[PDB]
Amino acid sequence: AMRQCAIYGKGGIGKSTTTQNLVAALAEMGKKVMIVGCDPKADSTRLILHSKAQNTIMEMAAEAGTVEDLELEDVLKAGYGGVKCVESGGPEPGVGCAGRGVITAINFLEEEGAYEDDLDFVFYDVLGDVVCGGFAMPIRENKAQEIYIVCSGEMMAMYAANNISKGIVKYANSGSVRLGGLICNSRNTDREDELIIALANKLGTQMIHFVPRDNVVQRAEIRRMTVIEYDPKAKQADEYRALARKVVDNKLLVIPNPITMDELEELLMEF
Amino acid sequence: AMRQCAIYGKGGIGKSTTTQNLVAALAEMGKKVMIVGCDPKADSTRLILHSKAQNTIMEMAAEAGTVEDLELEDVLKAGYGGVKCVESGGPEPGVGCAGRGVITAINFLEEEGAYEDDLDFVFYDVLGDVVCGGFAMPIRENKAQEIYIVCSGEMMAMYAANNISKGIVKYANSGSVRLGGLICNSRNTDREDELIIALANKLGTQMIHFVPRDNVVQRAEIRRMTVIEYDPKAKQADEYRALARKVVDNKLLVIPNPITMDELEELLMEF
Ligand SMILES: Nc1ncnc2c1ncn2[C@@H]1O[C@H](COP(=O)(O)OP(=O)(O)O)[C@@H](O)[C@H]1O
Ligand SMILES: Nc1ncnc2c1ncn2[C@@H]1O[C@H](COP(=O)(O)OP(=O)(O)O)[C@@H](O)[C@H]1O
Ligand SMILES: [Mg+2]
Ligand SMILES: [Mg+2]
Repeated sequence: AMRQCAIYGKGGIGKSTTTQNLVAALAEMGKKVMIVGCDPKADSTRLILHSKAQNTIMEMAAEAGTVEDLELEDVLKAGYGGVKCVESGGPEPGVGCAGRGVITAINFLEEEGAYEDDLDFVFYDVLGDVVCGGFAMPIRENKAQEIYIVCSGEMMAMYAANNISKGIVKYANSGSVRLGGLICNSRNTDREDELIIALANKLGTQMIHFVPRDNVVQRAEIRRMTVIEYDPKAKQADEYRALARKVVDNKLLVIPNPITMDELEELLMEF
Repeated sequence: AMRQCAIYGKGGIGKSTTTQNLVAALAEMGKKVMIVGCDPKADSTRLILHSKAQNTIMEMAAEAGTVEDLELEDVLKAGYGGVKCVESGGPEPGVGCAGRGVITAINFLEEEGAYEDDLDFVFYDVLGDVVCGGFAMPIRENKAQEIYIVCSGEMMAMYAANNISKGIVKYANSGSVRLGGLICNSRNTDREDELIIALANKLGTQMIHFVPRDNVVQRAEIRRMTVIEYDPKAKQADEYRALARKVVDNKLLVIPNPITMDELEELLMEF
């Protein structure tokens, strides 16, 4: 068995920082994990690899001729805790569908046998400002079984969570893609945890963890590390360990019930 | 003559608040303006119309049969200062290209003669987290002659500015789409103005205005108004008037010079 999780959310909300720190905590626990970057920014694996970023499947396929000239062992790279890392890439801005590289990457990984029985988790880090093209592919094509949405008390972040939830509903008749929870990545506003708990309740899910805003994140990332590796004693390291434990133990996976714009505004009004 | 401007930027950065307040200041000055919403959130005209949002061209076309059954005078709605407003709409999440409604809307407006000689400005409010499909159409198809990018000291906002700039470069051999400037929408961090001035200089443009963070914006928008209408005496109203004056007077329109990720990180490091 292997659990396939996808982290969605609006741009800049904290998907890649949260995913890489969660995954480092899983590896610290002894789990075997692969991260698949599905955001054109292509920096979803840099903190595991200690790297600038990672060269993408689209880039490597072009340098090699075709994607068939690539071998899995030349594309997947291991970093902290043995976590295996790959980046999809995407076309340059203004040409082609920004999500086209996700389709190529996921099909390549499936065909080349990357989903070996010994992996415990796969995490996809997916752009969520639009739910279409290759960014909808993990949902449409049944790859992202458990979706976790990173969000905050920001209206745009909550709207994005509702939009992703609508995409999950639209494919509910095929496959098994479900909403696993919301992750609140704090803006250091109070009642913010209560706000995201309320939103999760209205959608029919739960807020799995509240991640505090902590400057140790920046100090770690300047050095191309997760907090888990940079300062294993940090309070924020323990926050990521708690998030990872709760993902492991989570049993609530639902077809969410998206809300109206009036419900979303009323939530912000109240809190 | 009529100037065609497009406001791009990452989600939640302030495009719609900045555009509607800028446009209200233009109308207060006596200009005739149309706003074309090109973001699926479809709330780009609500502060001019005093409305919840606006029903979209895609929605109205479906209720009416075809887009040809729609008349311009039934779709365009006037609000504060006579500003004319239209929303593109888009398909539901998980179906079709999130930008498909922009193509339908802009072609409809062109064919129906919405670009009447007496308009002074058209502003497109465009999602900028991906530059593809209908969101690239204003650049690819020469509709958005002057692009202004709303951004902030946030790394993701600056990355989005660089991505949009790359899209402008890619179509530089056809049409006349150019970068007009950056608009800094403050996160209330200091040296932030100097940071965005530096980024503009590296791209070859200018930072046209620094918009402060001011709670009067929220108090206005709770009442579905621009600050210009809600409190014409407010300091923030004068900030939007200054931005509008500088857009009117702006003569610098360039093919930008996108920067590397190393240059972008060095900028953040320094400031
Ligand atoms: N809990 C946190 N505390 C402090 N900084 C954070 C936190 N989460 C994210 N950040 C910072 O926010 C910025 C954006 O996060 P990132 O994970 O890259 O967003 P995304 O992948 O959603 O675009 C990064 O500079 C990151 O270091
Ligand atoms: N200068 C500002 N001061 C205070 N709040 C602002 C300012 N600019 C934007 N906001 C708030 O930020 C939120 C997002 O702005 P919006 O224009 O809707 O973003 P976008 O259209 O880019 O998604 C809105 O609640 C808006 O009221
Ligand atoms: Mg990311
Ligand atoms: Mg908007």
